[PDB]
This record gives sequence, C-alpha cells and structure tokens, in this order.
Amino acid sequence: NYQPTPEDRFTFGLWTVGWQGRDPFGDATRRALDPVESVQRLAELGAHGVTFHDDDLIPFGSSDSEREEHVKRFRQALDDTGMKVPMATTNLFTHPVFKDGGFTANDRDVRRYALRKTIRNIDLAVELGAETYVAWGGREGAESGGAKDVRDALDRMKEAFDLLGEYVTSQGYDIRFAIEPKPNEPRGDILLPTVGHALAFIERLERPELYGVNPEVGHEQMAGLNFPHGIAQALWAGKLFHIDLNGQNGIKYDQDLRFGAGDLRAAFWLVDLLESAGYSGPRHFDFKPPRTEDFDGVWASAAGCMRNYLILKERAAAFRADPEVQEALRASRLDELARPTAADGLQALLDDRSAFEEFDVDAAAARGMAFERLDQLAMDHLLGAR
Amino acid sequence: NYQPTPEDRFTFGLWTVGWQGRDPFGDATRRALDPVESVQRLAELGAHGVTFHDDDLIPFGSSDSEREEHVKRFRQALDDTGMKVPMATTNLFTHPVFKDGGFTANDRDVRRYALRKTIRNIDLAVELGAETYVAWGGREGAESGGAKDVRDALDRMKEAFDLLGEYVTSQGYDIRFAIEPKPNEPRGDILLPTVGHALAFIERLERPELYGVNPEVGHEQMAGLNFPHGIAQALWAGKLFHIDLNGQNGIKYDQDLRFGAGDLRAAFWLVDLLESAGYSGPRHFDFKPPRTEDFDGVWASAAGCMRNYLILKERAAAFRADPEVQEALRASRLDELARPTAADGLQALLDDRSAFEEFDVDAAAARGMAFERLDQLAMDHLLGAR
Amino acid sequence: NYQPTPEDRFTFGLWTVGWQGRDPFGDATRRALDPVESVQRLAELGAHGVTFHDDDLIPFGSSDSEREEHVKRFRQALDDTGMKVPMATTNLFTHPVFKDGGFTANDRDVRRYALRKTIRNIDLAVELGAETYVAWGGREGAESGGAKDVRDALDRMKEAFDLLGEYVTSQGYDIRFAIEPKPNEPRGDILLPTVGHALAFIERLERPELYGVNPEVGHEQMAGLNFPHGIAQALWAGKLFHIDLNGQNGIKYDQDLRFGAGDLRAAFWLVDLLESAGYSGPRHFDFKPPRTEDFDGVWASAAGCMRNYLILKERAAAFRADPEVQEALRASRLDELARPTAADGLQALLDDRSAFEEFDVDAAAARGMAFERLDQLAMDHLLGAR
Amino acid sequence: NYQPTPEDRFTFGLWTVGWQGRDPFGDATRRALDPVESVQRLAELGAHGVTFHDDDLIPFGSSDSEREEHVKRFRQALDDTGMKVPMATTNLFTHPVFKDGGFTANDRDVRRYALRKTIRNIDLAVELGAETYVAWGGREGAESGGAKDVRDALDRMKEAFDLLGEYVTSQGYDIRFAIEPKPNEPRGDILLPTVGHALAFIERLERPELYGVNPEVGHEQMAGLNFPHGIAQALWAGKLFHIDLNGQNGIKYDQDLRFGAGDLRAAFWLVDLLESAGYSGPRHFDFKPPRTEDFDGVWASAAGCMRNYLILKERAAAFRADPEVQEALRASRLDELARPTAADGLQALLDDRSAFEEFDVDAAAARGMAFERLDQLAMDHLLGAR
Ligand SMILES: [Ca+2]
Ligand SMILES: [Ca+2]
Ligand SMILES: [Ca+2]
Ligand SMILES: [Ca+2]
Ligand SMILES: [Mn+2]
Ligand SMILES: [Mn+2]
Ligand SMILES: [Mn+2]
Ligand SMILES: [Mn+2]
Ligand SMILES: [Mn+2]
Ligand SMILES: [Mn+2]
Ligand SMILES: [Mn+2]
Ligand SMILES: [Mn+2]
Repeated sequence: NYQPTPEDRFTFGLWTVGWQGRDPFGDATRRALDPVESVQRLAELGAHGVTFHDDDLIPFGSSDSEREEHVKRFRQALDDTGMKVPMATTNLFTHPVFKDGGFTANDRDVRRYALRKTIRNIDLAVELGAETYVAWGGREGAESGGAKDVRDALDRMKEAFDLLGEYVTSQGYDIRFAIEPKPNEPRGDILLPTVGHALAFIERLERPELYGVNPEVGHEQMAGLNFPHGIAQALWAGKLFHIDLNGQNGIKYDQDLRFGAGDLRAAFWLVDLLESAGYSGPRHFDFKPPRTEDFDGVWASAAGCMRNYLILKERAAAFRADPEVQEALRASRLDELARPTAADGLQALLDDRSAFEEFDVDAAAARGMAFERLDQLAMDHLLGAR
Repeated sequence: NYQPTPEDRFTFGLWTVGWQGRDPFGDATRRALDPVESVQRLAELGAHGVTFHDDDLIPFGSSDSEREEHVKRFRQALDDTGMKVPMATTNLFTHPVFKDGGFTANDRDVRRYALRKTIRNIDLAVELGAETYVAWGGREGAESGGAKDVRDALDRMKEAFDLLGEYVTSQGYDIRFAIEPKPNEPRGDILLPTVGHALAFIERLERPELYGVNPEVGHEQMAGLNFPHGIAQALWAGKLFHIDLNGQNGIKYDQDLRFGAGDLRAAFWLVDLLESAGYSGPRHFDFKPPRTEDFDGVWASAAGCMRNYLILKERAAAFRADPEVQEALRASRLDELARPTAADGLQALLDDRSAFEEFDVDAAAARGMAFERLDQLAMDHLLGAR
Repeated sequence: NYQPTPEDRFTFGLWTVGWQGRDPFGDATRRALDPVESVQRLAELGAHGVTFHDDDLIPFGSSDSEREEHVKRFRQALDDTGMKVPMATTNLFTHPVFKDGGFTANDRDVRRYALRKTIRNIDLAVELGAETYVAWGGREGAESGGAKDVRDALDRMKEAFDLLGEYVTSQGYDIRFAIEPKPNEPRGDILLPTVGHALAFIERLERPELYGVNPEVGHEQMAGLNFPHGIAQALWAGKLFHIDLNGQNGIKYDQDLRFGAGDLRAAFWLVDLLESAGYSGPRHFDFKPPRTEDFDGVWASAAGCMRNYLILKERAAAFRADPEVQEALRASRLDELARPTAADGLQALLDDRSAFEEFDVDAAAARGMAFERLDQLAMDHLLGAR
Repeated sequence: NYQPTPEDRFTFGLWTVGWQGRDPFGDATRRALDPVESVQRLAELGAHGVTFHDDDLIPFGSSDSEREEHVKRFRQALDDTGMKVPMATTNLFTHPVFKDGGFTANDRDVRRYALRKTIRNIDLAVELGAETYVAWGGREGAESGGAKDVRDALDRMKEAFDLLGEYVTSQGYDIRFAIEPKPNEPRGDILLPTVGHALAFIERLERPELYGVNPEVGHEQMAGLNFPHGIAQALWAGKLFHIDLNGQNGIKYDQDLRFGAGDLRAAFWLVDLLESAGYSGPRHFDFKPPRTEDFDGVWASAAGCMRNYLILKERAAAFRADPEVQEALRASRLDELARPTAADGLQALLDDRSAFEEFDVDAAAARGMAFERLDQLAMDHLLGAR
C-alpha cells in the first residue's frame, strides 16, 4: 500500500541519505555514499529525482578533469534510472572561509568569492535541468550584537541576490531562486529567519519575480511557528517555488527527522494545503536518517518519508470529500470566510446600519464556531477512525 | 540621574499602568484607574504622552453623551499636563463577538462590525492628534487546522486594511497604520506572527506606503527571534512607524515586563540601533506592572521603563564613541560590511581572478573575526566596567 | 466505535467543561455551568467521575448553610448518575490574596491561610470519596530575582506539605497527595517546574510515601520536555499517583487543548506507556474547550478527549501485539536494554576482557539500531496504514 | 580592573579553549591545541585549573606508552604553572560505538564497555587530584518512542552509577560524582533532562551521598527554565557538587557562549546566589569560543568568562550590602519568607482564628509586594547606575 512512483515527484538531496552522521558531539557513523549509488537506491524506492549542493557532487577543490568525471558519472546514473535534478544549491556554509557568512560576510573578498562559487554552480544546475536554485544562508548572522550591522548586511544580501538575477537574465536561463529561511543554527541568529522575513526581503529585490521561498518544515518549527500557516502565506504571495519536507519536535536544534515524524498533525495539515492549493513543485525531503542507523536504515527512513506523504494525502483528501465534513465546514462558516467582507464598497459599509448601530453583538457572540466537532472529524480521518 | 523629560518622547498605553491584574488564573489585584489620573501621574514621571484602545477611553456600549464626557475629561487632563496622544488603536479582542477574529472572523457580519468599530476610532484618534493607528490582530488565527483557511483569511485581512486606507485617504487624514505582530496568545497561532510576515503582507496592500509595523520586544521574543535584528529589517524596509518596548523571558506567555527587564542585552542592542538609526517615533511602553504590585509599584515600574531606556542610551552612545571600540569595529571588518560587494559590476566580478581562481581561501579563513573582544568591550560598556 | 463507558475511568475537572472562556485578553464567552448539570452531561458521555477545586464547588466566601446546600446538590447528582469523585484540590491561585503564592507567599499570614483553606477541603474531599488530593502551586514563584529566595521558599513548601501529611495521618485518612508541576504561567517562573523537580522535592518530605506527582501533558511540553519520558521516570519512582491529560503545541502559554490534540505522537506514546505499565489511576482530563465554542462544542470536545484515548489505546495495543513489531523490537535490542548490565558483579566486569581489551568497538559501532523501521511500524499502526 | 587570580577558583575544560570549531554544518576553523599550551595560556590569564574528558588528554586508541607520555607532559605543565585538576569526566559520546548511549545503550556489550572506559579514567582523575567526576549522558535517550523504554533505561543507568559507587568505595577514593543534565542535543530527548530529574534519580541510587549534580547554565535554559532557581533547589538538596558556567540565548541548540553572554540578568542572579550560599566548588567554564575566532579570540573569550564573573560578584555584593536594598527586602517581606510558617505546630494552626475565620483576606490582598522597586534597585546595581 502507499507505494510511491516517480509521478509523485518525490525528491531527495544527496546530502540527506548521504549524511554520514557527524554531529558536533559525534563522529561519522556511516561511510560516505557515492552519488551514483544514492541515485540508484532512491530510484528503486520510487523517487523522482535528486538535488545537490555543489560540494556534494564535486569535492571542494577538484580539478577540471575531476569535476568532469564526477558530473559524467552522475549523469550516467540519472540516465540509467530516469531520475531528474529539479533543484540545486551552493554550499556556502561548510568551509571555514564562510565562518562569518557568504553573501554577508564582513570580509568583502569572501562575499565576492561566495558569489563566484554560486554562479559556477548555477551554470551546472542549468546543465542538469534544474528549475530552481535554492539559497540557504546558514552562516549569515551573528552570535553577538556588534559583529553584524543587520541593515548593512541586508544591503549586501540584496546586492548579492540582484547580481545573481542579473546573471541568470544575462544568460537567458529560466531558473528561479528560492530563499530558505532558518531562525538560528549554526549562527546564534540567522538573517531572514522565517518565511515572512524572506518574503519581505524579496519584495525589495530589483527583479522580485525571479525569487521565491524554499520553506522547510523544521525551520519554521524552530521558531515555534505554524508551518502550514507560513506555507499558506507563501502561496498567497505566489512565492512557494520549492519546499523542504521533514520532521521536527519544536524548539530545539534542527533535527531533520523523516517527514511525518515530529509534528504529525502539522504534517497532515501541510499535505492538505499543498494538495488543495495544487502545488505543482517537487515534494523534496531535506532530512537525515538518524546516526543510529546503518545503510538499511537510511533507505527505510527515506521510504518512510514518501509513505507518510502518501498516507496523509489519502486522509486529507478523504476529509475534504466527506459530506459530513463539508457540512461541518459550513456550520463553522468557512464558506463565509471565503466571501468578501465588503464588495458593496466602503461607502455602502459606512451607510449599513446592520454593521454597527443595529448589529446585535450579543447574538453574534453567542454563536458557537463548532470548531471542535470539525477538528475531531479531522482527527478521525487522520487516524482512520471514522 | 537618568531623569526623563517630555522631550525624550516616552509614551504609555492607558491599558499598561491601568492594567488591573486579571489574568486567566487570577482576579484583579488593583482597582480600575481613571484615565485622567494616569495622564496626571505619567506626566509627573516625565512621560511625553499616552495611547489608547477605543474601549480604554470610552467604555464599550457608551451613549453619545457618555462618550463626549469621557473624551472631554481626557482632553482636559491632556491640556492640564501638556501630554500628547501620538497613537491610538482599536480593541478587536476583548468582547466575545471577536472570539474568532475581527477582520478575519469567519462570520462576515463580525468582520464588517470590526471595520466600523475601527473607523469610528480612527476619527477620534485624529481628533486627539494621533499620527499612528496601530492594529494588533490578537484574535486572528486558530487553535485547529480546519477552522481557518489562511489564504482566505489573508484575503479578508487585505480587504480590511485596504478599506481603512481608502477611508483615511477619503478624509484627507495624515495618519498612518502600524500592524503589530504576535506569534500566538490568545489564539493558538496568530496570523502575521512576526515582523517579517507583517512586512511581507504590507507589500501586497493597495497603498503600501500607508502601512508599517509596530513591533513589540516581547512578541518577537515569543518566537525566539532577535528583536534588534527584526527592528533592523523594519528600518531597512522604511517601515518602523512605531514600537512597543517591554521585557520578556523567551518563549513563553506574553509577559509584558517593564522595559529593561527580560533580555537585558537585547534591550541594550535595541537602544543602540534605535539611536544610531535616528528613529524619530515615540518610545512607547506596552507593559504591565506585575499584579503583585500596588499603585505605588505601578508608578515605580513605569518610571523604571524610562530609566532603563536612558541608562542604555548612555551606555550605547559611550560604546560607539569609544576610540577603542571604533578600532575593534575596524578589526572585525564592520567597515567592510558597509561597502558594496561589487560596485565594479557583474562582468567585472566575473572577470576578477582575485574573486575565484586566485582567491586564497585558506588565508581568508585563517583571519579571526575578533568578535569576542568587540563583544566584551560592549559588555564592559553596558556594565560600566571600563 | 470507541465509545467510552464508566469502566474506562475517565474523569474531568468541574473547571474544564465549566470554563467560561475568560482569558487575559478576553471576556467570558459562555455562561457559568451548574456542577449538577456538568455531572449529568459528563455521565451521559460515558465519564466515570469528576474532580473539583474547593472554589469550583462552593463559591468563595459561602456561609455554612450555602456550603451545605452546594454539597447536597452535588451529592444528589453523583447519586443520580453513579459518578465518582476520585480527586480534589484547592484553589490557591485565583483570589488576589494569593498573588505571591499560597504555601510560599512572602507574607506568613497568607501561608497560614493557604494551609487552613487546603485542610478544610481535604476534609470535604475525603467526605466525597477522593483518593488523591492534588496541589498545583501556580502562584509559587517570581517575576524577578530578588522577590523570592528559592531556598527559603522550598523550606516553606516543605513545611506546608509536611503539615498536610501530619494532618491526614492525625485523622486516619487514606488520601494521598499529588504535586502538579508547571514551569511558568501565571508566575514568570514557578517553583517545582517539572516532574523531576517535584519528584526530587518529595524525597525530602518527612513522610515521602504520602506524596507523588500529578503530571500534566501540556505542562511538561511548556518546557519542551518529552512527556512520556517524564511519566516513565515517575512510574520508575513509584510516584504516578494521578495524571492530567490534554494537548499542547510546544513552548508557549498553557493551551489545555483536548487530549489527542497538540502533539499526537506523544499522545500515542503516552497511552502505550500507561497501558503497558498497568497504570490503574483515573484517566483525568484537565482541558478547556476553546472559547470559540458554545455548550454543544464543550460536550463535543469532552467526548473527543475520551475518544482519542480509546483510539490510541487500540493502536498501541495492536503495535505491541504485532509479531512484526516484536521482531523489530528484538532487532533494535529492546530485549537487551531490559537485561542487567553486570549481574556478574563489579569484579567480574573488571576481569572481563570482552568488556575492554578485547571489545571490538568498530564491529559494535557498525551495527545499525534499526530504529527507523521500528518507528515506521509505529507510525503505520497509529495511522491504521498496516 | 576585575583581574582574576588562582584564588578565584576559575577552571576550564581542555575541550573549551581547545574546541576546533567543527559543527554539524561546518569544518574546523582552528588547529588542535596541545593541552600543555592551554594549561600555560590559562594560567597566564589567572585560571586556577583545568578539567578533561579522558579522550581530550589521551587520544582514543593510545598505547600504554603513548598514554604515559601524554600524562607526563600534562603533569609537567601543571607543575610548571601551579594549575590544578579539580574535575574529570569520560567521553561517552563522540565515538560511533556510543551512538545509542553509553550506560543506557540498548546493546549490553556497549554498556559494559562504557563502564570500563569510565573506571579507567576515574583512576587517572584520582592520580591527578580530582575531587569530582562528572557524567554527562549526552547519548542517553532517543529520537523515537519505541527505541528506548525509559523505565528499563533508568534501571540500566542506576546499575551503572551504583557500580561506579561500588568501585570508588572499593578503592578507598574520596572522589564524588556529579551528573550533568541536558534536555536534548545530540539525542532528540536526553534522559535526566533537567536538574530536577537528576536530583530525583540520585535519591534512588544505593549510596546517594556519593552523587550530586553538575548543572550547566545553558542546559537548563534549553528547556526555558530559570537556572538560578534550579541551582537553589540543588543547594537546598545539598547536591551542588560542581557547576558549568556559560551563556545561552533561550531555547535553541547548545550555544556554550562565554559566561555573562546570553542571559545577563540570570548570570547576575546566579552569581548572587553562589556567593550568598557560600558555594565552595570550582567556578568552571564549559564554553566554546565561537568558531569565528582565531586563537587570540579564544583567549579573549576565556578571559571574558572570568571578568564577567568578577564584575557580577562585585555588583551582587553591593546590592545585598546596600541599606536601601536591605530596606526594600524588608518592605517586600523577604524576611518573612525566611521564617517558619507554623513553628507553633499543626494543632495551634488549626486553632488559630487569625489563620482563617478572622483572617482579613482583602486587607492582605491589598498589600503590594513592592517587587518592582526592589528589582529596579537590582538593575541599578547591575548597571552601575545608583
Ligand atoms: Ca510524528
Ligand atoms: Ca533584564
Ligand atoms: Ca494532534
Ligand atoms: Ca549577555
Ligand atoms: Mn533542517
Ligand atoms: Mn533545508
Ligand atoms: Mn505583549
Ligand atoms: Mn503591544
Ligand atoms: Mn494546563
Ligand atoms: Mn492540570
Ligand atoms: Mn553546553
Ligand atoms: Mn557542560
């Protein structure tokens, strides 16, 4: 049951199943994976494609011949499996040069390098067919207040993204950017810490249409925020270009659990929203198989990502299609929420005694919203307890 | 020492010093205050002005004669003291009619009422000289996923704010709006939960220039965010129209402690930023004297708000003016953060071998940022330990 | 399906379904309920019993004749329905006299009053058949550091609980105490903030056997803790005398959602643990129907508490009984976790070369734990997706 | 000013100043330090001593000759400087063998190994003069519910600590154990997650007098708890055997900032408590110089730890000695908090009409606590603004 196929558009980063298990208190628990092997194993599980940071595919410091060979082998794996590469990104966080940032490093020479590194990989992303180029500015931020003037850093961040937009447009590329928020970790505070901050920033870029967000479940939950609500605001803005799916337990370090783990009900409401909104992008998993696992456990955890999406998709669809739930949604006035407040216009509102002098506030206040009955229908559907 | 005067522009809501101490587990511990008495007592402490929700000044349900009389008495107090009213707002949260929201209530008739209530108070705010009209949508949101379609609610929220902008423009008023984020409480999740989400939303209003944010220290800290960073992003966007100053200890219920309490170092960095940026708006306190206090303690806590601002202003100024700190800022490359990354242009960057093929990554990585020395200078200045 | 009956031992506080919906930003949205009516309505839903604070049953300030009459009517309702009263407690938080605490108020006369108030209600609890007397010290704590010397407050708290133990023993009562932790709200920080702190404190009481804990799902989750783990530690200590069941979304104000709402997977693991451990106490709900609801919604939300417990009980049982899961538990070495590390004794361990000089660390490190496969079996069982 | 000397008892782990800066998203930014060099540099800053994990001093896997040589060199550095070694600990977290735990690993052979590893290092700790042996069970816990039966794991944890107590007693050693709580990271949830849970656990060990806690500032703050309050409870229990000092900003990953950074007011109240209680143990820093720093910044950050302690010690002493503050403490009834509630005894309390029938609740409720004035005196003292 709940068997994924490539038509489900499930994608995985190389760095997900390839995570060796190092952590700040721990050494690797797994050997490195060849990207060719992860392409093959993901395909066999029913994935649609893979994504990469530059340095996941090509070791940092490679010669041009080494680079060609890594890319050749990867392309052969993609061709052998039918896997796609819908998204790529830059690693602007691992190398010590990026310890104060890439695009917002205090050192100008590092900012210029970060841009050159990114632009080299945009070209490769396009080679490989990617439609989206993600940017997670994990090193952009500070541990102390004097270290980083945030106005100046936002000026630098805008320059960087505007240069990248100039570049793609100069080359005639179709690729679009997706900025990935995170509130903290590895920096004490990261710039553009939530979906909202990233959306706001994009509106000040010179070509805003080229940029959207890549929200990650666990990242918004590291700020205690409602991930489905943030996704709804990104969809409302027309900016959900890509998404990272995983699990998180609240406010703590970035756990990157498999999707469905962590906050299960938020996963249900997320799937419900993506499906009802007709989101057409990749269902991408940015997760890490726990370091307790061997390779068999890596593949089990990846399979579980997809399985849980498909279970939740079935249950959300059944919820929305249930006449009893449709009834309950009307009883809770979700239909009224979707109608304009004052399509009659401002003057008409001002002249409507039913809106003020003759509004019976107590009668309106007495009306229950019937939200608990609706929510228990939702729970019953999620649990298969109807 | 650190004596405030009206020229410091310190303001207080009527509902701050007037908070009777009810909480969800507790009855009032203080009698209600007459607004006239709080105007007088605040003036005597050196405040510049006061702010109000409609229902703080005029009891809900008042007749026109009662309303005139409440306003008359308040105006006399303002005239007796020289206090100003720079901001007002609407109470769209206390009355049970607003239990599912004002502007985004599922019930359309409630949304229309909320707008009429607001517009009546805009007129009064303008009467009294207010430059800013705040909106805190504390009831906008949900406890469960099916109860609120956030796309539809954002459509309703945009209609509401666009109608308010149509109204002010129709009347020729100069007043501008400031949306106050909060992530949760009283709703399980509140819409526009952070500065970023509110900034993003404003960009989609029909007349965005009429709207900014009213960030509150404790609200961003309820999401674990860096309040000075969020203020910097609001300043970068040109949208810091007003601010609420108070204290909070992290991620928990909204504490509304006096300013300086809660996160003291964040208070220092906030003041440093407001002063270095030349923020010219009110320094408004949205706080609650703890319910342990009698009226003497109310006034002590209000005085402490202002005192702590003035202490932190002195220390931040001394930090920035210290030649030793100026030196340390250059050593940490804060000067370089403020210069353009690539004013030479994209092509020039692309053709600069110093940015890639001949960039010595290891040499750059070895350079320490010197942030800890800078931060300990900051600590020494804050503590008066230089 | 999932129909509760009194044999399931589900209990509710009067203050749960009777919550009028006041909050710190909001007035009541529901009328007060007569305890007689809530007894009747709960019984009809299949509840086993009810619990009370003194002031829920007898208005504060009642005369002896009024008190007798309130108790008479309540007893008639209990007799009419077959409902039980397994637990009672004291309200040491609503009245302004308790603004700095009951048992740890700085004012000694308040501490003495708090004790007298409690002892009066212990007598009534015993009258009504209660086996457990809960104490939630919601006002014990501080908003500022100088206000409360915690060593001195713990001395006062120990005196108070030791006096209560002297009292029950003097009267020959069988009732036992259960201390309910909470980390914050209404105080900035509450004393005994978690299960662990309360367990530790109990060990220093003069008659520790008389005292256990009453952990509440949402309270431990307000500190970001794992509620099932804390329950396991209370069970390990022999101290789970009572429990409060509800839902919470992480680190924020105390939400008191219906059980099953909030962290659904934690609810599953909680039920699994209570049932596998053979917890024999009440399954008590300390929840609040959201203030959006009318009375119909109150009863729906109460019914949902019980329904969700029963669904999760079925799924947890099925998980543990599945041979495939039993296999997976052995593959993950849960059997080995349950065997003694060194029943051979210290000397034997010291002389065992297999434990050190000849332990093959790499071979052991290579063994995967198989936890992800186990967890996806758990997920499949919870969702009814096997 | 604020110059530390060895008599201040400041200590540092080798792993603090020696942290190379690896993090889960980042490679090392600093070379490894020779322990000899850190001993020398710490001594020159005015430190009293150093602490170590086994694997900080002796590379994992060393031969007996290599081990002797590492220890010889370290002892020479200690002798050259007069530095002490008051505490040591075991690394039961870095090596992949410990991926599911040391003492509570599911694999029994790993649990036995963990014990042998610890016991070898206890012997060395004693060699070097240590009085305290810390245990931080960072790998004890789980990412999923089925992986770890917490009752069984606590049985294993108790066996392990009881075996260690048998060992020290068999050898006639004076050393005592200190269990270090942490709520999460690297495991999704860690067992014994707070001071309270560890204190409770200790009471169930066979020789409880041999065990205390080693609380860390940032760890309790990762659960949003009040660190000074938790320290007060550990002192009340007689169990503050050691402490880890650092800084943290709330609920997020373990930051390990220098002491004084993070929550500054909590640092002030902590110092106030340690000094007023006469804590006589090491003032140990478990911190990490941020990876932005070079070696000069490492030493600056270490110096700042000590400086901030000494500043806060001066300010706390001045607060407590100020007659004005002494007055304010009496006005807030801190004197009354320290007197017994009912030294007259239970019967006397029961017969005291002033405690109930003739207690004037309203008069008592009207009395303000004067906490805000007290707290602003505290703020003025901290800031040097008296
Ligand atoms: Ca889950
Ligand atoms: Ca403070
Ligand atoms: Ca749930
Ligand atoms: Ca600080
Ligand atoms: Mn992540
Ligand atoms: Mn991601
Ligand atoms: Mn607030
Ligand atoms: Mn506010
Ligand atoms: Mn609760
Ligand atoms: Mn409770
Ligand atoms: Mn730490
Ligand atoms: Mn530590």
